[PDB]
Amino acid sequence: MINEIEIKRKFGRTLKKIRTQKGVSQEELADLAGLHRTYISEVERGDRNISLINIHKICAALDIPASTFFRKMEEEN
Amino acid sequence: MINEIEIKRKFGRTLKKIRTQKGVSQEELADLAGLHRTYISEVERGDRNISLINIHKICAALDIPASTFFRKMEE
Repeated sequence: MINEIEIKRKFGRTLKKIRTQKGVSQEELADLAGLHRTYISEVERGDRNISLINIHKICAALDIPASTFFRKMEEEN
Repeated sequence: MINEIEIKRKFGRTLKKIRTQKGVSQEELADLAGLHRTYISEVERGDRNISLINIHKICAALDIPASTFFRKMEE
């Protein structure tokens, strides 16, 4: 059975980890991706229905391929 | 920075390619992923901005990791 909350929260945990590893603040990431900082923060908590376009804007801003983002998500405990 | 129409169209083309490679019709993918056929068709055409949840469902239905799906999309 699909757990929408866990899927979203796992995405957000992975974003926070990658962003923080890269030394980028939420505000910086928001600016680079053309998104609101409140929205970045919400995504990091799994509050948003993040979709393909914003996934790619965020990954582009962090200079990481989406495949690598999802591989890290998949490798999480 | 990304071009949004290109991303949506490239995802849709990649989905059609993987599904067809695996011998799965749009109707069967809808059945397996718990989505409507029309939605699958729209996604394949690049007319939707597919959600993380539905990416997950489609990839699971096709027995492909999302990372691998996106690696193919990135080719």
